[PDB]
Amino acid sequence: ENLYFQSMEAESWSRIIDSKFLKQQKKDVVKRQEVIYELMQTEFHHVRTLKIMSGVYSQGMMADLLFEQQMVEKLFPCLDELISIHSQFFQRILERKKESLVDKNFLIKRIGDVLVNQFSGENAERLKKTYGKFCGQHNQSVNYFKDLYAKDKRFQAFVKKKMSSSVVRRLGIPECILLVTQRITKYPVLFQRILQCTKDNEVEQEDLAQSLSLVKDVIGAVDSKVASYEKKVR
Repeated sequence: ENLYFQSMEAESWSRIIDSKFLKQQKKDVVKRQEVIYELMQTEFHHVRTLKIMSGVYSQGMMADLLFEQQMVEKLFPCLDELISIHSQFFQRILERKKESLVDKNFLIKRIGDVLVNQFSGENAERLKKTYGKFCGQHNQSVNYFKDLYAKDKRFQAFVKKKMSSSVVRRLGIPECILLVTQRITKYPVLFQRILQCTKDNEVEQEDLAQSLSLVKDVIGAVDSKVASYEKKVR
């Protein structure tokens, strides 16, 4: 789905965190809705970061500097895939908000099934391969970027032009790569905060516990892949 539409759905969600409707629910509900918000908002930022990497930097290198498709895969491996995964994950979350209206005021009573789906079966396998690759090529790409900046004056001009743009916050390529690398390790924390906020709901508590166990398996797999890559690079 479209990024502006995604941002409007996010901005809409956040209006309800500030609302009097929410602030006048029970403390445990306010806290639970506040943590589920955090998961959504940070997933939106992740998707935004990825699409800036792709639409601004990656597309710009090919269009302006005549980089090949392969030189860009060196800097940003599996970027198209990541964008697909996280936009879709982000959609599922919004789709859940849309069916959680009350009596425009909503209250997410159930998000565990969405998380379990995302981190099991072939979705989990896609994340493992995707991040294992991105997180493995991680340090080579940052060095490759820094190598290019110091050497190629045309890339140097390109980067300064981009950082000045209103589109990129002041997101440098190194920062982008670093943010994307971290992301997968954020989920256990966000998921576990939702779980400990969830009271008197058995289905949800079970699914959240499951998703938390599941995302740790993915992280493990990614860490094995990264370790092996680095050993091979030497």
